[PDB]
Amino acid sequence: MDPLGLQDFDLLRVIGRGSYAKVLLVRLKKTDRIYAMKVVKKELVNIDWVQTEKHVFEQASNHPFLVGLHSCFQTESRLFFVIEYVNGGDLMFHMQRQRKLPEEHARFYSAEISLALNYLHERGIIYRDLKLDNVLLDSEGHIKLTDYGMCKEGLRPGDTTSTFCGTPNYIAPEILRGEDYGFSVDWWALGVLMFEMMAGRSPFDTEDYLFQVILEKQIRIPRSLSVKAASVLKSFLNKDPKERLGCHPQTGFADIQGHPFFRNVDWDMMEQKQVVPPFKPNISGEFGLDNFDSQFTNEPVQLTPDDDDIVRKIDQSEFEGFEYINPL
Ligand SMILES: Nc1ncnc2c1ncn2[C@@H]1O[C@H](COP(=O)(O)OP(=O)(O)OP(=O)(O)O)[C@@H](O)[C@H]1O
Repeated sequence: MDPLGLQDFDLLRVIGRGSYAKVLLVRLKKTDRIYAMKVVKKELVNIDWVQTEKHVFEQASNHPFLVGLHSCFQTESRLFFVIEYVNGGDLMFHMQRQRKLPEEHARFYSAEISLALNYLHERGIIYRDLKLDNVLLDSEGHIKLTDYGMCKEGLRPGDTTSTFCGTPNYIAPEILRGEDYGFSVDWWALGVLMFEMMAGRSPFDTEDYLFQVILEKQIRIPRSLSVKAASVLKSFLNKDPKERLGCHPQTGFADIQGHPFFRNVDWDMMEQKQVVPPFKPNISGEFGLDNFDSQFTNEPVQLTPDDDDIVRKIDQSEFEGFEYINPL
């Protein structure tokens, strides 16, 4: 009946690695439930990467299309975030096989993404890293936004922020112009993503040049796309934030829903997960491990032994209060 620690988990598999986290599939023994667990060595964060992740995960959790936080704990060397295991692959891989999605399919995904982004936004958070490989699919085919490492988390009314970041292909013109910006940059990114889903290529097709393309060149809509598909791509991919779909100060989200491209969507049904996804993820392997790279799943299921020369220099006071258990 004590607060959670490593001791309470079976390590099942290594499933992922990013710049910060080693990501493992784990099982909470006493409940037999499985989770992903992000393992971040303290030597990486000895700054407030930590608080932002923790808050975003929290502010999220229990929303249908965002990866939620089960619990956080620490050891002497590491932080651990225990989170929902999402095992249906990701839009990236999915675009590779499909090459190009039907407009109906892209509508479904962009609806679920839109709901997720709006929800984030109404809690003062700019996602800032929407891209195909940050849209996971759960086992049933519903999306979940992942990777909150880029998020900004404290935007009150209009209020703005300033940091140049994001993934090159998805970076809004505001940011590229070095403007102050709000939520607008997420809707731009959704435009790029939707274009990718329906056209099967980036709308931008040297990183210095890419930024020149984004800023100064007209976007070519592929001729085979419906009028509604063209309209919505043109609206989200407006270079002017003020004029961009979803970006109007008070009715942003309302406009998105009211856009003809979306006329078929029952938003309340979508938000409740009562729309049947257009695609059912294949779940092969134990716990669907086959949807993860084998370079990860073939790793030994362990944490790398600590190194005292490093571990002794960690200021442990920096992580007081890290511990968390969700309140559901
Ligand atoms: N909730 C999850 N369920 C299943 N797999 C996940 C989950 N979160 C992350 N992964 C796997 O782990 C990989 C690395 O996670 P992520 O990209 O979030 O790492 P990070 O180090 O936190 O972020 P960054 O690399 O952006 O700094 C993901 O691409 C994904 O394959």
